[PDB]
Amino acid sequence: ELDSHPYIAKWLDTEVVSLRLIDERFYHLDTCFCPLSGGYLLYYPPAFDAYSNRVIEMRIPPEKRIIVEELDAVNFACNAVNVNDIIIMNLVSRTLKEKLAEAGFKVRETPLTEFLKAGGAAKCLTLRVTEPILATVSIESRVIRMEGHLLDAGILNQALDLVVENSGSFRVLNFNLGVERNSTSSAEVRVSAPSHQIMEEIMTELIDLGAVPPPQELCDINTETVTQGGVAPDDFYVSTIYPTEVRVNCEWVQVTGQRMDAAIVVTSNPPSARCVLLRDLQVGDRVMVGVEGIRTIRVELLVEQIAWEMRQIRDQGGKIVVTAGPVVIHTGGAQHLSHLVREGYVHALLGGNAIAVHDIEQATMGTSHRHHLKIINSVRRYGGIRQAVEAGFISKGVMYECVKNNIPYCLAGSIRDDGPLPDTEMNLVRAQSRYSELIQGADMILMLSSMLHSIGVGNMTPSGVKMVCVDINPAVVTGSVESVGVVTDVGLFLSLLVRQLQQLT
Amino acid sequence: DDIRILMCPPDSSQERAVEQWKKLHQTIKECAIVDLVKPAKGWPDMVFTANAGLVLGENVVLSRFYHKERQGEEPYFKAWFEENGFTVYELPQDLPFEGAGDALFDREGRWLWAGYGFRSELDSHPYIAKWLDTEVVSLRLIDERFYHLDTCFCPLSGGYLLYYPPAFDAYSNRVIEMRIPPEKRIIVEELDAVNFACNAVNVNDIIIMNLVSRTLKEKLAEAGFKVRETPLTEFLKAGGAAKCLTLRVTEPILPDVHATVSIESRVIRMEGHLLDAGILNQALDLVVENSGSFRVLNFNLGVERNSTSSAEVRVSAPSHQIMEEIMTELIDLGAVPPPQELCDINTETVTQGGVAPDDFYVSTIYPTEVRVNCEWVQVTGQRMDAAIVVTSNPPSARCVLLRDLQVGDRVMVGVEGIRTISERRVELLVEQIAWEMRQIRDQGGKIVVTAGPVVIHTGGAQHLSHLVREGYVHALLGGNAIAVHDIEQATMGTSLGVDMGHRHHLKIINSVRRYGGIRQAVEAGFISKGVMYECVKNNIPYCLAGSIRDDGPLPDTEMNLVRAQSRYSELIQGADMILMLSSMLHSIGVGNMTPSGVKMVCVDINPAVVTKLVESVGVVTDVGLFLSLLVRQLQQLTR
Amino acid sequence: DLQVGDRVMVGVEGIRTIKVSSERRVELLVEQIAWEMRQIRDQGGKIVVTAGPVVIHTGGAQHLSHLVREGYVHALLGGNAIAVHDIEQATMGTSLGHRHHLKIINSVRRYGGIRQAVEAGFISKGVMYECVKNNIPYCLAGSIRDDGPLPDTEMNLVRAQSRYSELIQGADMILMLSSMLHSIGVGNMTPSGVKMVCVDINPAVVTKLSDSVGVVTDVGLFLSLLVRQLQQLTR
Amino acid sequence: VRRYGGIRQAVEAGFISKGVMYECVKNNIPYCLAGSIRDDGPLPDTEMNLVRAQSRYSELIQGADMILMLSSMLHSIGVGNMTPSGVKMVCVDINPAVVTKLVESVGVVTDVGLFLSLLVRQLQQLTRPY
Repeated sequence: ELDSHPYIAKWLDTEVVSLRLIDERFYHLDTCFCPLSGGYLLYYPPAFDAYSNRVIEMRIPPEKRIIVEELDAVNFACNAVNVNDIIIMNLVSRTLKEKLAEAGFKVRETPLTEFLKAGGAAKCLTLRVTEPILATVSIESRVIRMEGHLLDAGILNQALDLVVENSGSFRVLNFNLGVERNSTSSAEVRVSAPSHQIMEEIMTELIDLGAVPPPQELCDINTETVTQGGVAPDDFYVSTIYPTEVRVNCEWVQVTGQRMDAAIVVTSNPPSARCVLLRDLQVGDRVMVGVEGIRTIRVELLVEQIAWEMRQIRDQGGKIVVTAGPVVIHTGGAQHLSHLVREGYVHALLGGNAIAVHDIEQATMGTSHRHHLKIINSVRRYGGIRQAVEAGFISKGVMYECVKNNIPYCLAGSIRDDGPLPDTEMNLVRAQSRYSELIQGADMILMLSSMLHSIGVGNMTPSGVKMVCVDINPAVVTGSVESVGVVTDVGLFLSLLVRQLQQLT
Repeated sequence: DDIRILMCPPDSSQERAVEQWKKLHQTIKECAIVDLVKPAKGWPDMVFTANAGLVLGENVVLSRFYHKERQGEEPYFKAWFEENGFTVYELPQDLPFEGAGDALFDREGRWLWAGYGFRSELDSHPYIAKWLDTEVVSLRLIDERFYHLDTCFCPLSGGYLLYYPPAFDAYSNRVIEMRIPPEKRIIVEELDAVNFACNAVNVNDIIIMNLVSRTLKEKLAEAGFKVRETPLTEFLKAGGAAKCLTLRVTEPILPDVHATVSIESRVIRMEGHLLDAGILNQALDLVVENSGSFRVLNFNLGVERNSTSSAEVRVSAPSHQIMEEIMTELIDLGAVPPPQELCDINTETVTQGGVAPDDFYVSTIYPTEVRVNCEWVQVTGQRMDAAIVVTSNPPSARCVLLRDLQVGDRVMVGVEGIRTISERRVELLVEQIAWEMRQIRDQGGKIVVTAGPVVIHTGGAQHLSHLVREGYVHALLGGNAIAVHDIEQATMGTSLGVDMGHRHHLKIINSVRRYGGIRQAVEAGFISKGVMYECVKNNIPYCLAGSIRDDGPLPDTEMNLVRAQSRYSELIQGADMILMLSSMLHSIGVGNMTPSGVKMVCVDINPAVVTKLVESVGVVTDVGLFLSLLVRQLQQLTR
Repeated sequence: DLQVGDRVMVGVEGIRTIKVSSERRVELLVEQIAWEMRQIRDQGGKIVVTAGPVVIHTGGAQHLSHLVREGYVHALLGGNAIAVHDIEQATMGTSLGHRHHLKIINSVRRYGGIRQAVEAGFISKGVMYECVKNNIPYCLAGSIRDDGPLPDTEMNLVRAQSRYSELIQGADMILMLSSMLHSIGVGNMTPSGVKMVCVDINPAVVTKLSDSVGVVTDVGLFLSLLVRQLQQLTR
Repeated sequence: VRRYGGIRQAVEAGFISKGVMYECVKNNIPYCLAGSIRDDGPLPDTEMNLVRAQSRYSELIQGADMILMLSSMLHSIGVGNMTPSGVKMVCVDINPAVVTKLVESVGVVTDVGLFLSLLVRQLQQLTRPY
């Protein structure tokens, strides 16, 4: 256990450098690790996680590192007994012996295979009692509390799994149980991490879904000002989707314009804080740093539930935006999506070049390297689709129904785009700006089969919104709490949805 | 001896709301006496009087709201009840019940339907039953749209039941169907259901409801009901309709009726790593998903860093056999009864050959002990999907297949007395599996391989043959197809009419039939190499199970599948690992025959087809690639 | 089956032969298949259906039951699993944890078979119920995975193959509700000229030749569409 | 990487010591990063104007004899739309429907990392008689 390492140092007045073992075959340090004299280290890197390997490499120069191949490692080559000039080990590779001889060590091999059949080689059979004397600990310790139904949800298990997988340790204090489901039972846990940076990293993921510091230990937040334009301080806090409050001047400030993968900029005289993209960051902006002071907070039945939710939100609830791809057209879904636009179920459209050319082809030429260039060229002639709708060339379809009922749409470009329609942006910074604009204030977003595209749109969306993602593969099914995904054909989903919303309101 | 109904007036939208309440007020005024209660400012949802409580005769059970938003109405309603001579009963502050919205009497008065699942508690149904002295039939609501019983359930006079089955789980539907005959069921279609058609008031033959489909109204009229529609959409905006806006105070009394409850309550204890693994959470989810309820009594933690935790849970279930199912599912995860409640196991004698008494316990994969004659007896021959037969004179307990049950055997019954004691970077799983196989091979342990024709099609014949040579295969379970494909690739250098209904298949099969089996065909130098060759040469027991697809079977292929299942269980015994390289059907059967202690390696290229109840490891790759990597890694333990 | 002294043709001399989709396209294929089925039913034509438990898992029990009821199914080829799951859905309204399976099997074993359990009022609905009621020949081939089995499932597979070949004889169409093992075995038993309808949600539609038609949808959804379209050549 | 102002600068400073981009900068191999609506942050190198990116793609594709397409479905169709017929197209993926590109083009249905490992091994067995 990591929590044993502070004891060791305290009892021995020594420094303890912690390494996390990840390989079940080498559960003992002396089965994959052998410090040698002359600054040489014989070890098997795959037995340690990325952080521990980084520590080892930071401490040992490349001229001093002896990596073993997998064959040696599985033969317990590192389980070797070392006298200042002698290294005693089991049978090892000839190439390993040559590298070992390159250092001032002379290899003496002896068979211990019978013990290797029980987990130990030569080093396991010894304990060095004369260790030389030629107290420090890297571990960081904290107790945190989480207020939620820890039993009626996987809150503790997901938290502790996060801790361990991020190369930390934990200890659950006494569980305080409530009288009833209304009295939430909550507990505080000790969280340890070998590095300051790893403690910080654990805390960010841990800070998500509550995990507040004890009431007495911290009500401040740290910030650093932006010195380079379009850059951020190295330790800038990375924002998540979930709603966040930050403690500025001992007061809680809600962050405006919440988006994931952004920086949090705080102003003092106007005490608010806002999310800002790295590229949009201006010089002299104060970006939050560290983790201190932040706090958070079925065949067809699924279609029935989504339809009920759509009826709910349609009654003057909030903007509904639909992200569409050409798969919507390929599967016979043009008319149903158009009907959704007509009946006021679609308040904005996010798509691309392909879906527009395919919809307009289905409307103009039927047919329930191709003709598209003829269609694309025709649309280029009018200078855009809206103009093409005002003329008698496009009378029906998804784009037609969006233009007539005046639904805002944005066609983001892609490297795959065939000579683009005039409406397609093709400058992707402008496209992201318009995308975030059109997403504003939405309560539900229909995501119709564009995994790269839908994930890109979702990352732009705040946490509170409920999302439906449809594809025939479980690949384009990302998720989050509010949002459920469908494994049907997007055209079938649209047909069922239009039917269920029909005669209902 | 009359009909009395309590209502409450609502003191852009709101104008229509007032009018609609008045419209409803008079309609019920035409059929019954309408008592009013004074509204309160700050409690607008007080108009839904059905949630005030539940009245039978002179006793009223005041409602205990689940959420805080409507709890403030509880006192004022209580006041009304006390002012009119009712004996008010209150539930524990922890025990929610939302009144006549979740408890509807059968119109004849035989029993009370009561819902649980969202806002009302199962553990409250005994309280209601005792306090009103009536029978309570428990139904679990599963649809969040209908979180109240009176939005999907409407008992009508004449023995009729107007309800929406999709709002109930399978058990509740079974109960409803058991009690109400099909001629008396008026199923509601979904469109009506979402418009609260079941939120209807029925006096004698009159049914007062909001606006519904013509088809539902005609279906109602055929049964003899006269529908009176009134607009209530404003209240529909608040999840209320005609039934919600009323509370019937004069309910019929059948003096022959007393309190009755099907609910069973039990306490269980769970010791162990309930914090990390999340076993306690899995237990509670198991309870709820099987239509039960719980209250965690004691969570006692052992030593506070990483020691074992122990806990007490009260488990309630609406049916005895729902308790049985819940208890089996819990017992698979420890869950012993409290030490003072420990009973022994009950048995029943076998009257029909190869048939068991219905209440017999179904065995699982996990090793079990049963308490026979006040002693813990370890169960022998552990297999899932079997019966446990106990002997009295010596202390034994064994798992036996249903067909093997002999007359006069004592088979366990009930639940009392039982305890349970495409992806890449595959090479990491291959390293772990190779090391574990080396461990099991060095010490004296059986490794069994179940193979299918995919082994040959993907180029794995030679590697599996090497595995057989180096003593890694102690039994082989396969079928006709893999044997004919292996021998075809060995003889003609091609399986499935291509490089390893073609004619090579039949020619190979025909030759092997000429020799009378594969062993003879090996002795006459006809099969010189392959998986079957190495099995015969190094004398590894194999069993080729038949299939309905089998082409003119090889003499070795067992076409009697009871014999094949017996032989499969024989070869599987004492195994430490099972390498499963085949289709599911073969692998699922071999798994159904193996106990939990055995290590399972399941390899297949379908990502969804790698599903096995960690003790089992699954890989989603090409089986030939897995075999090549495994052979290489196992050599690195010899080279 | 070769008996001693039989003269078997040899060589090549003297022998001659007179011989996942979108729901939009699925409904067109279903229209074509439904029309062919109506044509074959309106004459004295035989339709044989091979079913697997997937029919039950996807909510297709009711639709297959309707097809058997309305005379579209003249023989049923299946196994232990499909029968136990059909009977479980009929009795308890669910299917597939494992416990409910054995109790059903035990119950059926107590009656000694599906027919006994039908006349004794234990099975009131389902595919097996409609087969027993409407006198449809069925054969349940055994598998090594079989629990129980049910008294009806033939655990000796030479006997089962014989019964399969018997039920296949007069066929004009074979509805394959894909059990890959079952579908390949029944296909190897069927001659040419017969129309093969193979339905699966997998690209397991490796169906050799048209002589037929394969569909890549949900088998329950396929059955729903087929029953809907067939109830339009009945109005 | 934005602070260093680009991938080349971050390599020349010593923040990027290994990798595909490191080897591309070191051996002076031209690369082009087309932008996407999903981009969480543009590397200074990522071209966010897709007409310029398409022009640069056609430039870098010119005179090519083979195109190894490694698990960019969106990119693979566009680059193929840019490529003439004479070039051999190697398209590798597990989907396997995105392997349907149409003897002058080869499609492979596997995991791209395994494909690369096997390719390096075979190219060793071909260019390492030493």
